[PDB]
Order: sequence, then structure tokens, then C-alpha cells
Amino acid sequence: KKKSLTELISDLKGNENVVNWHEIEPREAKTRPMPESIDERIKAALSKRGIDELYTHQYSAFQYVQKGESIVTVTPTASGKTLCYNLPVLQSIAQDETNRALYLFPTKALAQDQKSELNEIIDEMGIDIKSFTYDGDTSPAIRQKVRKAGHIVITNPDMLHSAILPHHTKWVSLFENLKYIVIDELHTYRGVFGSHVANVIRRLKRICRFYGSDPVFICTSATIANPKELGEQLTGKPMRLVDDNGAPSGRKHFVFYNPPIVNKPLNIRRSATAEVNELAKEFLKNKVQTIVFARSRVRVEIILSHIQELVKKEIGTKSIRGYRGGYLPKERREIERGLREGDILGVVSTNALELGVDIGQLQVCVMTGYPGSVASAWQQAGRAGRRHGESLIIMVANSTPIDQYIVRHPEYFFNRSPESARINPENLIILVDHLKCAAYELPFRADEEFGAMEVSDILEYLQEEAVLHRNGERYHWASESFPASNISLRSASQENVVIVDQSDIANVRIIGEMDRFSAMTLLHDEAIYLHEGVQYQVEKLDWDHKKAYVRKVDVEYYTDANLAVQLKVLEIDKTKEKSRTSLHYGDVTVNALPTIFKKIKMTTFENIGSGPIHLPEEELHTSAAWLEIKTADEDIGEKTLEQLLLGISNVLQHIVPVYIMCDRNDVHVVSQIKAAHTGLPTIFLYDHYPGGIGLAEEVFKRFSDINEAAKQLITHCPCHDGCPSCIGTEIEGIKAKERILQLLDQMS
DNA sequence: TAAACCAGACCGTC
Ligand SMILES: Nc1ncnc2c1ncn2[C@@H]1O[C@H](COP(=O)(O)OP(=O)(O)NP(=O)(O)O)[C@@H](O)[C@H]1O
Ligand SMILES: [Zn+2]
Repeated sequence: KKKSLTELISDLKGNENVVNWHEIEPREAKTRPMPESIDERIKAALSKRGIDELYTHQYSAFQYVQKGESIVTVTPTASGKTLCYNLPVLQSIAQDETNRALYLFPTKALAQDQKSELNEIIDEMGIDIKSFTYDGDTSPAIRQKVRKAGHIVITNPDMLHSAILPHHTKWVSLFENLKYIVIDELHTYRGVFGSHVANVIRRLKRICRFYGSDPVFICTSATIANPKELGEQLTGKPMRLVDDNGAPSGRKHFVFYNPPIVNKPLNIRRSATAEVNELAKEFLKNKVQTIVFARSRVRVEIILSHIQELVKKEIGTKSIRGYRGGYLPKERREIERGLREGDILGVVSTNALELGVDIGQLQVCVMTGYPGSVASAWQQAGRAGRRHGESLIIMVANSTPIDQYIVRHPEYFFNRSPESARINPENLIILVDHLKCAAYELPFRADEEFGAMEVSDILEYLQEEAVLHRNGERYHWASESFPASNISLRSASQENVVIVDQSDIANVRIIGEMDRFSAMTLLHDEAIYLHEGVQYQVEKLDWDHKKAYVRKVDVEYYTDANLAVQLKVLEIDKTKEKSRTSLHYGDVTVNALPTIFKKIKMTTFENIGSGPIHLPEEELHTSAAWLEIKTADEDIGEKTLEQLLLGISNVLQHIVPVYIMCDRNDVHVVSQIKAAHTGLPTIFLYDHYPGGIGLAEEVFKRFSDINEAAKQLITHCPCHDGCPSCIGTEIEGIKAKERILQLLDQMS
């Protein structure tokens, strides 16, 4: 009636729907002694924390930083990440208490957690070293004190952009004695957002070199293929990489699971949801600490409900919690604390827990479908694993062509190294914005470089635009305006819809948040919102004021709605015809229609009703490049053509971010069989950004190279006929690669 | 697919 973790592994190993088993060997610690040049109080505080010797990567980090070489360390989960930058910083401040340090954290939550850990170690040390967070949530009263009292300042790239750099005169104390700059999640600063952050760091560099201090960069990265490369491109300093993980590891089983078949003629497999519910059932009933990742928020709530209902009989009510970003802050801090301290047995989470928050180590990880990227899969996997014991990671594939491809061909996943991080810090829009901010902070000499090389031409352009005035060889700010306040480092942002519960008007409370775009389908005027298994019904969605008023009624079902997406070219402004195709660049609009939502019983998963959603067709206006296929009378069948269009779309989504150095999400590639304005099959590439940010323009400009590199990728892909790294394994004839390549020929 | 962020200081009225 009680099975151990190893016994449960044995049961899984045999006679199952398992399709692959991958054993990751245990790794015993590799270590060096604590450098006894360290302050004795620091050694004692670390000895209390079980840190008597250092790991190889921690030691290498310390020595590298001690000599002044900038580092980027790839410290996995529970591998002593924090100490790599905490030891140099605390050492150097304990040496000369006039020293200071910047911590750059991608979120405010991680900033608060780092402040907490630093405060604990500082209290154990006994020296009056103050570490403050200066994010947006810092109340304006304490900000003045923090500027001139905080030895360690913990912020965002965002808050570095908007407040610290432009008021560098109010941060004198910090800037004159800046020895270290910590960047905690290098990989999250990629794509266009990384392009912005790069120029933010350039402005930080110029302020530092002005105030008389050249600090050294300590970066932490996830497992991306180019960590040193992204680190150098982002910091602009020579980066030396810390690869060798010297932390203790345990046996790790990484298993591919495929639901059984329930109707072979129609070839429908069981829900990955049901198999995951039952697997987490078996693991949590035996009190095994388990993380269960789900691809969407709704599936997170569904799996939470099912798992809790099936396991409450044996384990209890309060042992299993959910996790998604729309939760309240206090809620998420408590769930993190509970996963850490060991009083939460199971957690069902969105990808929000791929982010390196400290929830400790899990024993079992369950993936309800392939996350969508190799790096995300490996991140979800690294969330489980004891220091010495065993660990198990089950990836229950679903009915996705990509997931079933991983299942039919498991070597494909384990040979692909995780994705690369690409930024273009010389995007015209981004570089111009940040030049304006930098000039506002300090007058910029024309001959002096900004990152790569001289930028005097853009400075002439800026003087022409009444914004800069040129005195001598330096351009001064020539406008009463404040540039950094109207520039958003992640302008693909939004106001969020606040979820308010007017049940009793005596105690009306905010129960959560949700991005405006998602509220169209998850918080419509009769939606059901599930907040950690708690049922609410949206009474009314105030779209204009970003509010969703709900009540706590108890029903049997849950709502799901889908968005019909459209794309309409407004006007073509640049175009180039060819022998068989035509390539245009112009303005397009993407339209999202809420249409109707469906009611589905939670227990049976059967449709029990439908309803309308009366919301506006929300349209995004942006720029796009697109390719029209010219057809004669001798033309391909429509649906063979459509499948070929989908293949070309996949190949383009792979090649374009590589060529124009941006992220895969910075540009979408949509296929249309009969475009509305021409009737001709078309491939659209539009960057999803309110203002056209020039990705589609560069796609149009360098499109021939993109095309031929696409052909190159198709021919040098190791698969038979097709895989999800090229034409996407969903064309329904033989020799699909050849047809795709021929279409690429007619485009070239 | 989910998720994330944004002057310092003064002014005029409660
Ligand atoms: N030299 C050491 N000896 C013993 N334990 C150590 C040592 N260095 C680090 N640790 C342990 O490391 C644990 C947490 O590591 P940490 O510095 O937080 O990186 P991390 O867990 O990988 N960050 P994350 O990837 O977001 O989870 C603590 O519980 C420490 O006890
Ligand atoms: Zn392939």
C-alpha cells in the first residue's frame, strides 16, 4: 500500500506506455577550499550555511572576478548560483566599506528575494552593510535614503533605464565606487528586449566611466548555446565563461511517455491530461515531492482540480498547490516558500516556474506535453533532482505533431543543443531612442564610440530634429522633454485587467490579474475564472477601465474561448515583382475576434453549452513583408499547396530570427492560401510590435539571402522527409522536402 | 504559450 520513489520508478520502467528512458549519471562534487584571504566573519557566516569549501565554478568565479575579468556563469538549479556573485561583492564591501554594487534582476520579485537572502547573510556577518531594492515599487520617501545609504542596489534594467541613469547626479555615491555589476538572468535579455537592455548597459558604461569607476560584470545564465556570446554582446566587455559545474548531482531518469490509444482507426490517443493526473496521483499519494508543468493557465487549473480531487482521500487537502503568474504576490511568495521549506507536496504550474525562483529541488517532474523549445524542456527538467538521491522527469507527450515526433524519434530531442540568444543592439529605432536618453544624461562627444563604433551620423540626424544641439565636439540635450520616461524597454507591454470580487460589498477584494489581451477569452462577460481551484464567474468585463467584476458561485463546468485571427494589408508601399513571385513590404493589421465561448464539464470534459462574447475586434497595426505566389492555369492543388505553405512558414520562422538577429517571438510568419486583397497564396512575416520596429523591413531587404539559407537548412537537416526543425513533419505525401525546395527555387 | 516593466522634486489643494 506504500511504495518508495525507487519502487515507483521500477513500476514505471516496465510494462508501461513509456517510449524512452534516458539515464543521466550522478556527478560527485568537485571542490576547492575557501580562499582564506576572505574576511573571517564572511567565512563564519558561510560555515553556518553549510558552506565550508567552494565548488569549482564558485572558486573560478571568485578568482576571475578578483583579478578584474568579467564572467558569465552557467549555474544550474541548486548549484550555488547566488554565492558566485555574493562572495566577491560581500568580500569587497567588507574590505573597503565605501564600495558599492548594482544587482540587475529581470523581475521585482527576484530582486526582493535576493535582498532577503543578502540581508540574512549580512545579519550573520555582523557588519552594517545595507542592501536595498530600488525598483518601481520602492515608495518615493525611502528612495532618497536608498540612493545615499545603500551599499547594494537591486533594480531592473527597466528601472535602470527610467530612473537611475537619468538622475545619475542623485546617485553620485553609487557611481564613483562601483566595483561589481550583477546581471542575474542574461538569457531573458534577448531579442528586441535584449537589444534595448544592451544600450541601457552602454549608457551605464558611459556614466560609470564618467564618474571614475570601471566595474566588472558578473552574469548568471541559463543553458543557452551562446552564453558567453550573449554576455559579451550585452555587456560589451570581454566575458570569460564559467562552465564547469562542480555541484553534487544524483541519478536522473528522463523518460518519454506516450498516452495509450483509445480508437486506432481514427488514431486518437488518450489526453495527456488524464495520464498526467494519474501519474502525479501515484507519485503524490506516496508523498513524493512533485512538480507538474502545464502548457497553458487553464490546463494548470484543470490538472490542479483533478489531482486534488483524486489525491485528497489519502494525502489531505492542503498538500497540493497551483502556480501561475496571475496569482497575487503574497500568494506566490507563500507557494515559493512552501515548495522551498517542504510543506507543499505537489505544485501544478505554468512555465512561470521555469524562471529561476528558489523553490528548492523536486523529486519528480511531470511535463504535460513538450514545452515547445529544447531549452524550456531542460529548464522544466532541472526543477527536479536531489543532491544525492534519485530524480525522475516524465514528459507525457500529447497529440501535437511535434510531441509525437519527439516520441517516434527520441534521438531528435537529445541531440539538439538548446537555442541561441540573438540581439540586434544596432536596431535603428532602439539605438536612436537610447542615444537620445544617453545624450540627456551626459553630453555625448561625437568622435567617442557608442558600443561598436562612432555614431556621429545619427547625432547629425538628431541635431536636425531639434532634439540635440552641437557645441564644440559634444551634443547637448536641446529639449525640455524627458526622453527615458516615454521609452519602454519592453514596449510589447500592457495594462493588465484587474480581477475584482464584488460578492459582499462589505469586503470587496482584488483576487488576481490578467493581461488585457488574454481577458478577451478568459474574462469575458460570462467567463468562469479559476483561481487555484476557486471558482468565480465574471459578472462584467469593463474593457475600457481594465477591470473584471466576478462573483464566487460554484458550478460544474469551465469556459474556453478561441480567437479567430485575421491579417489584412492596408497599403503596399514598397514592392518588387519577379518571374514567379512578388515580394511586398507594407502596413498590415491583425484582427482578433472573440466570437463564442464553450462550456465544458470539468469532470467529463464534454461540451455542455455555448455563449456569445460581445467585445471589439481588437486589431494590432504593424508593418509586414510578404510573398505572393504567381499562379498560371497550370497550378498546384489547393490543399497540397496549403501544406507546402505551412512548411515554408516553418522554415521561415526558423531562418528569419537567425538572419535578422532577433528572437523567435519577435516576428510571426503566417500563411494564407487566398489573401483577401489579391486572392493569391501569400506568406506574411510581421513583427508583433505596435510600432513597426523594422524586422519585416530587413526581412524584405535581405530576403534573397534568407531564402537561400532556408534552402540550405532544408537540405542539411538530418531528418527523413521532415522534422519540427525544418518543414515541420506535417505534409502528407512522399518527398515533401523536394517539393518545398522547388517552391523555394521558384521564389529565388 | 506565459510572462514582465517604467523620473525627482516641487506645487497647489484638501
Ligand atoms: N559550498 C556549498 N556547500 C554547501 N551548500 C552549498 C554550497 N554552495 C551553495 N550551497 C547551497 O546552494 C543552495 C542554493 O543555491 P543558490 O545559490 O540559491 O543557486 P540556485 O539554487 O541554483 N538558484 P536557482 O537556479 O534559481 O534555483 C543553498 O541551499 C546552499 O546550501
Ligand atoms: Zn528536418
